[PDB]
Amino acid sequence: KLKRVAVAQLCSSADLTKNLKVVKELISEAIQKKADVVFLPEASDYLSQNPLHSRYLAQKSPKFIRQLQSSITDLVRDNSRNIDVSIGVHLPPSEQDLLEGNDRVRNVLLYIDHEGKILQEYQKLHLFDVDVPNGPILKESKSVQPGKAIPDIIESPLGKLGSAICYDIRFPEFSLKLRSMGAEILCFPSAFTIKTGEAHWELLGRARAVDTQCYVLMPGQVGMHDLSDPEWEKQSHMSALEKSSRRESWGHSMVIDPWGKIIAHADPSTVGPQLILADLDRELLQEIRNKMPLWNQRRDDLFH
Amino acid sequence: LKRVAVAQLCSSADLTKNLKVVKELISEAIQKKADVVFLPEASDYLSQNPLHSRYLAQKSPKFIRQLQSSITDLVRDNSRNIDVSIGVHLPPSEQDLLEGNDRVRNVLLYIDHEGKILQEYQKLHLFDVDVPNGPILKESKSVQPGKAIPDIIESPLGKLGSAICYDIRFPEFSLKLRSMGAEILCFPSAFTIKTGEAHWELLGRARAVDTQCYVLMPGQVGMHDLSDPEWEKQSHMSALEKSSRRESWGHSMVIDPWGKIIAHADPSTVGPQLILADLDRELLQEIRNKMPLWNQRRDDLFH
Ligand SMILES: C[As](C)(=O)[O-]
Ligand SMILES: C[As](C)(=O)[O-]
Ligand SMILES: C[As](C)(=O)[O-]
Ligand SMILES: C[As](C)(=O)[O-]
Repeated sequence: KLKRVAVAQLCSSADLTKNLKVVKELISEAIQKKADVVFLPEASDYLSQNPLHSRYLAQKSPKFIRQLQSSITDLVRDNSRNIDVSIGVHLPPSEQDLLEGNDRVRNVLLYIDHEGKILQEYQKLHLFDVDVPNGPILKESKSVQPGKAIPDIIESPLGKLGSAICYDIRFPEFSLKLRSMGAEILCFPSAFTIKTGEAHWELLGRARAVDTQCYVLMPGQVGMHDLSDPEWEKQSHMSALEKSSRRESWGHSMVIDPWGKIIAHADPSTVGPQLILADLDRELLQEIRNKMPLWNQRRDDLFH
Repeated sequence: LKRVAVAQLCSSADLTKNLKVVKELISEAIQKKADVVFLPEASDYLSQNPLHSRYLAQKSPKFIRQLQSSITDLVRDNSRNIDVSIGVHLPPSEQDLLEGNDRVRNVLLYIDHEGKILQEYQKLHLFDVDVPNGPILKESKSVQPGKAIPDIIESPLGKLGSAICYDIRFPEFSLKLRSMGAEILCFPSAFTIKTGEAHWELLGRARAVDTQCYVLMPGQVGMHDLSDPEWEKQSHMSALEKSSRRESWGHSMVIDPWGKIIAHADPSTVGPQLILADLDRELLQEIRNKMPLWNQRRDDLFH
């Protein structure tokens, strides 16, 4: 009656090859621990130094993904056991995007099944354009093009999955829509800031969980990112002065039940890659919804 | 800076005794130089059952009229203005009865320093819930749901959006109030212990962070005695059918637009208390400027 989920925490560099190794190891560990699906953070392929760097690295992501698809099938074959993978990546703009003068990268959550088949590419809807309190001005929209579609509910081994990315968590109407469409589980793969993480990360996960009566999965980037890329730095004629980076992610990856209880949480004693596991209870989810029938009580006559 | 008072109390079924407590809290709020005081849901009474509620609701109009007079009296005596936000009940109207709607109204009144009712908000989302490890409650057995989104009130503290208790759980409502211009939201409540321990703080902070508004949370607290000998005699009730015990969560608080609890009820004081907060419009504006959520919504897809 229980379904096992794995949630991964990691620290993306600008080196896709090294990031892939980490990703493959975590998927391998997830199959070992008999997780039905493994969830990895936003930007698990790479993080970049600036908007031009991002577009450069996005050109390498199709290869990363093809290699990942192969790694999944290899791992499924060798372990005699299925697993599905949800993972944040970037993708280059399409020909039509370019025709329309849009050369920004797509911030994409991939769902890949045990056969290495891509079932969904969810393009991030709400982009992180924020002045961080006691921190930098961040404008995701300079590097990333916003999505134009609400992601379909995924029939995963765990149950009905609603997909979202990072900043998406802050717009409750999105999570409300996902539940309305039939979601039982929401995910928010993220590269979340320290300053906003300390304040809101746990609050937002728990809020979305209780709002929607869904399990909430929170795969987060952690630690100080090594964004070094000597070959690109050479190509773009960058001075050592412009080379430096101190980008840092909140981590605190967790799983939350439909009542807002944290049932799994990352170990704070490491800033390296780690996996957390949780057993999801459909009976508990159904009980909670029965006892407090929020979706039978909404005022559609006034809102929406 | 503008000063708000948030009241925590414990309603009995005695409207006369409840009114005395309400008047004392409003008086105390004026002494402390609060410009508006916010009192919980059901500050006029709490009832044993649907039939008791209908009986007590008939007494509510007198309670409200006496409160209106009491507000102008306190303001005059103290030589200082205050506005009052307070949860009460109203009996069904003549038209309600003719239309077969014999249910009481759960209403949040906004009463200004002149004792004028500026708004009568009727609760939109009614508490029909099987409480985990608690009782099975069905508010809609005695209460009729509201028909309107309440207008933003230009209060002395700023733009106020109003809501009642369970309303807090439906984020679209708070989102709409912010879209209408809210700077401050209130959720006067009689909140259960089991859901309170779980969600009270979480939901308040969430709505504040969701909307970049100050959030005010006036709550009922402690064990209620809803005994009413006069009613119990009139309805010829046996002692075995009596349901006079209720418990409320309390933990009344004020929350800033960043989710920080800036005022909170003292857990050591039993019974009626008041918490004060100085609200900062510039902090609110700064938060909204730095994270421009309302310039970033996807109405093309969700609205
Ligand atoms: C990840 As692809 C290049 O098959 O859209
Ligand atoms: C917009 As990003 C997750 O590549 O910093
Ligand atoms: C239990 As009631 C309708 O007085 O809040
Ligand atoms: C049963 As009742 C809504 O009068 O507390």
